Amino acid sequence: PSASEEQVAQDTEEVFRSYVFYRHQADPEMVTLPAQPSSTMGQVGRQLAIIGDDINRRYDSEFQTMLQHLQPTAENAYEYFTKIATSLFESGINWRRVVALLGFGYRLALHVYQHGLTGFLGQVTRFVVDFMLHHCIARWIAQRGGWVAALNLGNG
Repeated sequence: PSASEEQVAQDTEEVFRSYVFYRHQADPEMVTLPAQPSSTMGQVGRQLAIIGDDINRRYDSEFQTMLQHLQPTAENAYEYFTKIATSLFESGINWRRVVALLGFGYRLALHVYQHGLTGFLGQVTRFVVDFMLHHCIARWIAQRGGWVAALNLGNG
């Protein structure tokens, strides 16, 4: 329902913040220990970092190259995020692309901090939370069992 969709969207901050910490293992805001690491959503983000490292290296390389060609700053990051994220889902939603979105967010926050020296992980967290809510992705996850479904995506 609308409620379960909203619930997934409310859980995304914790998932993404855990995902980033485990994916990152120089950018200090990614080294900060995650809040509530052993919470269910913390564990979801941990698992998404594993499966992304296993199966999403092609997307990772793509986003690294895109951001090298772009050279986003805090001032234009939102415009690039929106167009790239939107294009990622134009042919539909699947778990591969949900993981890819998180990875794009990680790379965007990393690039912006490393070049402009202003914190940006919190801003990208909001970009990702809002994007999933506004582009039927939280709804799609809710229809498949909520974020806990990401504890059983296929990694061993």
